[PDB]
Amino acid sequence: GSHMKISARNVFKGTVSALKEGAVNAEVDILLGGGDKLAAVVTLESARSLQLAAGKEVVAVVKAPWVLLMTDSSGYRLSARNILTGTVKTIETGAVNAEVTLALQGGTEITSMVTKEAVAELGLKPGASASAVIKASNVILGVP
Amino acid sequence: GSHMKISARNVFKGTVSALKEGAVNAEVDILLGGGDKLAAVVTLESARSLQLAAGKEVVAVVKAPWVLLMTDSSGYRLSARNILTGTVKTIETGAVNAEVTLALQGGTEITSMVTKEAVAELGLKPGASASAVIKASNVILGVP
Amino acid sequence: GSHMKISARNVFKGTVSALKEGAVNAEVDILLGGGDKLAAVVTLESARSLQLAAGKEVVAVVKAPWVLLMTDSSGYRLSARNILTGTVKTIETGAVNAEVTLALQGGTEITSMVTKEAVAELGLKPGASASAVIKASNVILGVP
Repeated sequence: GSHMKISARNVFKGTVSALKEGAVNAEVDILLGGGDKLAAVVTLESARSLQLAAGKEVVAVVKAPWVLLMTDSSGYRLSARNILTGTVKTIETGAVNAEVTLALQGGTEITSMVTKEAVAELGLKPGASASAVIKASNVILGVP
Repeated sequence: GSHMKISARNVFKGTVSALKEGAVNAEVDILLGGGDKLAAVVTLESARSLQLAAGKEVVAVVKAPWVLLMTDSSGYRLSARNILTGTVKTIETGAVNAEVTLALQGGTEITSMVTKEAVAELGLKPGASASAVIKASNVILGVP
Repeated sequence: GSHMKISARNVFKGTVSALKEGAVNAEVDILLGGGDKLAAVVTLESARSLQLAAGKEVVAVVKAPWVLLMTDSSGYRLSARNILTGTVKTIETGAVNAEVTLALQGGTEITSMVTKEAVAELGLKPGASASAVIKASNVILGVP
């Protein structure tokens, strides 16, 4: 009971910087510790029931397998709302998968589960630049 | 052809207890075998084309990597619609991942794929209480 | 910078064959190389900002863990928009997971990450027929 204990490798505390409610869903923009911004999309019902408002503290939860890693966009613009650039800090290889941890500017760490082939193909290595790509619809929000 | 054969570790048969259609999506509340309830969100087009209605039998499909495990909410309320409490029945550890199976009250079993670090950090062990957290948008529905 | 380098095992180039915008989201129908069709659902804001239009070239990105495999629908109709039938080309087993690659008619290959139990239960083997099941909401789009 000292914290929330959840399996997700990424659990970030932040404050809502903007709340944009439409008739079906609500986009919640969150300012995390390091200055990193993350967007989450939740249902209108959740935005009302969780009592979301700009300035309120929230937790954003993202499972590792939901994070994609990108090293070269090659000019492409993507539909996913969150493209967080950082540097590779840790890689731990498994049998077919691997866990990659990136440090974002400001210090936040984000962890992604990708195939060991992707680590190979992307040329990941401690210090290498990469972006974590996360759809806002794959971010779960929590409110104290 | 004796059943539906799909990779998902979780395939549950149930009856629709409530159908709530909006102009874009439809929330389908499903009563599963053990008395467990699961919510799914599908498009309006799917609710019309599948002929959904309260009282009709459906199958809900959830891939293992889409299920988060939580042991202590610490007072937090989450945006995900499904928080199913149960007890740990089986854990099988892999290289970087692990498969955890929970028994819910009533008997339904739910299987989650998490990192082996999460199993360690959460202190999971046969008999330990935990909740499976599943967004309703990550439940696929099937109709005979 | 010769291509987009992203971890996703499935990155397909295609042309938009239909764009259907509603007040919240937009369904984008994509004709891939082999003649295979894939549907993606993106936000209205993304459809406007990416300048989507029928006839324009796009890339569709799907992470391996987001693809389900099905061998026998047994008559069931599912809520997921993409059901792509193909033949198994490659399986590589890990510790608890496995990577399965299917060849679709026309030549496109799709890769799925499933549990090694699912490979066993489905009786997958090179040449076996199977369908990749992908929600349209789990397809990320990119535009040059």
